[PDB]
Amino acid sequence: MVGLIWAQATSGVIGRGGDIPWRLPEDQAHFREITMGHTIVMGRRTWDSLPAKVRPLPGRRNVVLSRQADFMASGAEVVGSLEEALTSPETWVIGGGQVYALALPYATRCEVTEVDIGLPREAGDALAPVLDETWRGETGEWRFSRSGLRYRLYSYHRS
Ligand SMILES: NC(=O)C1=CN([C@@H]2O[C@H](COP(=O)(O)OP(=O)(O)OC[C@H]3O[C@@H](n4cnc5c(N)ncnc54)[C@H](OP(=O)(O)O)[C@@H]3O)[C@@H](O)[C@H]2O)C=CC1
Ligand SMILES: Nc1nc(=O)c2c([nH]1)NCC(CNc1ccc(C(=O)N[C@@H](CCC(=O)O)C(=O)O)cc1)=N2
Ligand SMILES: [Co+2]
Ligand SMILES: [Co+2]
Repeated sequence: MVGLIWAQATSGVIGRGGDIPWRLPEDQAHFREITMGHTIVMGRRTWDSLPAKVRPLPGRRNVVLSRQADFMASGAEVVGSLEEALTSPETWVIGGGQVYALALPYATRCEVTEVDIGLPREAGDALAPVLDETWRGETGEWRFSRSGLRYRLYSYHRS
């Protein structure tokens, strides 16, 4: 099982300036619940974006994809191809834009948080992958985050 998990603006933006232009504590808690105990696979830029406090993210096998053969990520495994990272029964791809796109053909689940923020797409933004016909979607209801933004969770799946 390979799943992707991400939060996006309605426009599809997931990242800007190497970070994320919002933070929803309820969404991060959901992220922790879904990924805890499992493999998480991330691009090197997303590793760099993790707060030092949660590098590596606890209770998870942290795997970092990089083309730098000697890149070191303390507490993580650094691999040079995505296939090396897919050995565990449940693997969660946690971004960013490049690695979501690379992982999508392997994926059967996407856990998507849509954030009700009006953020037009800009050059250099990281974007959510596009989910075609093969994906079946189940939406939840809109919720209010203590951060002030509304959000809702989509669970997409395919065989
Ligand atoms: N909203 C959300 O839910 C999330 C948002 N984000 C945001 O996304 C942005 C980062 O996404 P992005 O810029 O797309 O970068 P990624 O996080 O996708 O990492 C890109 C890097 O991964 C490595 N990589 C990519 N493809 C390959 C490959 N085929 N083989 C080997 N290594 C590879 C390279 O590392 P190297 O350069 O070391 O070779 C490349 O520079 C940040 O803004 C981050 O905050 C991230 C995760 C979730
Ligand atoms: N749905 C989703 N939202 C995100 O914000 C998100 C995502 N997916 N995938 C990757 C990603 C990259 N950034 C980050 C940043 C911080 C933490 C973090 O601190 N996580 C703690 C949260 C614990 C909690 O809040 O209860 C963890 O232990 O997972 C995780 C991912 N962020
Ligand atoms: Co689990
Ligand atoms: Co269903």
